Amino acid sequence: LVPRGSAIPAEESDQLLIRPLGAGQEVGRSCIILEFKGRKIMLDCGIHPGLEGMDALPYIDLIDPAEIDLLLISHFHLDHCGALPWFLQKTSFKGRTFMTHATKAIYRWLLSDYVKVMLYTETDLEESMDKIETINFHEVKEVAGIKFWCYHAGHVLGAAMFMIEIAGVKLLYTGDFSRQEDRHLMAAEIPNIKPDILIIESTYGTHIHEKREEREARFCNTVHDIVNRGGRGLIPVFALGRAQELLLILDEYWQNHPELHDIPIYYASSAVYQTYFVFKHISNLKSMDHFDDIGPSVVMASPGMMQSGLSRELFESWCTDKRNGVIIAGYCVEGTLAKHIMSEPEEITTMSGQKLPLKMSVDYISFSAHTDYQQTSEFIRALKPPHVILVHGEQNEMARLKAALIREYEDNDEVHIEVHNPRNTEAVTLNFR
Ligand SMILES: CC(=O)c1ccc(-c2cccc(NC(=O)CCc3cccc4c3[B-](O)(O)OC4)c2)cc1
Ligand SMILES: [Cl-]
Ligand SMILES: [Cl-]
Ligand SMILES: [Fe+3]
Ligand SMILES: [Fe+3]
Repeated sequence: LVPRGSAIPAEESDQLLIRPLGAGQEVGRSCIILEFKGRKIMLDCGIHPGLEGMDALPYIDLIDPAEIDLLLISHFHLDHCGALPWFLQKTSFKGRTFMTHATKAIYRWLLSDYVKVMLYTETDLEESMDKIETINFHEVKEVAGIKFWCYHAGHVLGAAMFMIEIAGVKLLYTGDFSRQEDRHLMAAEIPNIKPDILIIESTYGTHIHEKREEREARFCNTVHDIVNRGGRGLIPVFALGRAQELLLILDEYWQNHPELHDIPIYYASSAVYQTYFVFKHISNLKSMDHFDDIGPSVVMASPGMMQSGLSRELFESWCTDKRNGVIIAGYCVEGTLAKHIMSEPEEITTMSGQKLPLKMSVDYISFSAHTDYQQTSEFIRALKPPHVILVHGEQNEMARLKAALIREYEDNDEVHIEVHNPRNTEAVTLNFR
């Protein structure tokens, strides 16, 4: 392949290798290796939310961490940076690590909360902070002959899509990205600089997102139904990011419905967000012991997939009463309670091992801010990369996305894009002249 940035006799070709260590045909523990002309790069370093202990890590044992020159972190979600203190403090890694300023500012407070609710300690987290360098958007940095820069990804505050250039070959990694304007976030940029290779998430496959006004209306109607029948409504969220969008939606709906003004809405969290929202109907809640659990009410609590913590405790307190209900707004990863209850089980198991009947209502209305097929198709068509590598999607979803994208470029005489869906540990190899 001739790099796009370029009849003369070609010299020898160089091989570029891409290998997922996590998020290959799965969602969770994003960690993708790039190898080219003696440079080695790691893209993201996450944990899997539906696995435990060392099982939740990417397959780092397949590389020599001392050989990695550069580690780029796309955004603050834990399936992209949750393994980072372990990688920085507990391996032979001695390379350079970058994230955007906002990502690092949130990451420090976020993983400390994660530890206090094991791969590493608070000491590991604080001792690894200085090993992380920051980068502004739209600025080139250079490490070991690798040039890189980032574009806005949408999705959450600070989220980046990294473009990488080595010896004239350019690769764009989306991280997680969204092309839908939020109430507080801009949409992801579409680079004018065209990459040879695109590594892109596959979270929603060939699904098309419901219109935002319709999802907001269904979300508000569901909450309204729950509190109107005397129920407590649980909204599990990751501590920061999408939660701020949901709170703005609810606060606006409450202001427009005076018959709801005596019903409280609690945001149970644990602030530079606004540095980088003064609600009229929402109250801050510090812990379960600070909460008068009076019905009816709305409580937005972490974690988003209810694996443990306050959202799990409230779920177990509330699940046996049909008046109550839970509204799940995130992507539900395999192995989590939030995913498990999608099958409508008759009973659930508490953290303490007791069986309880599941009578509260369960509704799924996604606001997870990922790309859908229409957004992903448009993005790829604007860039026309000769090679597209799908990551970060469940196996069936990713296989359908691959098949649909291949069908889009069969009769195209300008370019015949190749689409790859590697399993974890499987290499994609590409030769450049
Ligand atoms: C034991 C316990 O208490 C606990 C265990 C694991 C976690 C944990 C781990 C990974 C991801 C997450 N959750 C997030 O990072 C929030 C964003 C999220 C969540 C689910 C799926 C996806 C994303 B996405 O936007 O980035 O892409 C796919 C949570 C949190 C708490
Ligand atoms: Cl070179
Ligand atoms: Cl191999
Ligand atoms: Fe994310
Ligand atoms: Fe993700």
